[PDB]
Amino acid sequence: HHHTDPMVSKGEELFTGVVPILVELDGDVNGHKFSVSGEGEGDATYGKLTLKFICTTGKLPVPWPTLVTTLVLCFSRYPDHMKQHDFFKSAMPEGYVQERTIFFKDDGNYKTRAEVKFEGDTLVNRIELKGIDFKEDGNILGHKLEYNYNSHNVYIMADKQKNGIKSNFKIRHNIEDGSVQLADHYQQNTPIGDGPVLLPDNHYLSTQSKLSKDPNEKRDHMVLLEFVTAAGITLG
Repeated sequence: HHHTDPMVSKGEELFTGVVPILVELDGDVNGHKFSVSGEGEGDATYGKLTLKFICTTGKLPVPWPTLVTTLVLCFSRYPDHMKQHDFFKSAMPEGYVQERTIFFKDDGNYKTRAEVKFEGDTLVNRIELKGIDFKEDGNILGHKLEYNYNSHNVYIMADKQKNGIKSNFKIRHNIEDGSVQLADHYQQNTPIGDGPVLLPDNHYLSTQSKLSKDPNEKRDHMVLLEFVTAAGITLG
């Protein structure tokens, strides 16, 4: 809405109210090719995303929880006193590229590249995923992960040379036997457009995700409720 900085006002304008989301992923893990399509809606005022994903090629060859971070940080709630640090909305509507390498400890790695931008009124996240060096009997290709997701906090830093941001963080996936599978994430984001963006001071995003199933859905799928809030810079 009403912010003294017109660059902040421009990005906030695009995310006031509920915004529809489309997610489209094409993936290849150890030569198992698959596609995922997701639909839902984001409400940046509360940091809230509701999405349902479907594997459109049949059975997903990897566990759904390993794709949560890959399958839209512009819907994060930034407190008023931090809105000058919201890179993700400032890059819109032209969008940004989000690249990751995700290393699964003692297993394979995912490399992802995504473009996040508006098509009309719809926020689209278009992802390519390549996964290599997985063990056919490991926790990933073996489907030994529980269907759930732990809350965590992630630190965001500016990358002033790329006019973007970078982040590195660990996700712990629960294994069915009570142990944990570590997923080390390395992330960078860069704007698609040439115009100015907001480069943030160091801060973190607090994330909580709930995974569920649609009782009427026969296709392989995941229902996701995610909350993401920015924090780590104090008001006064």
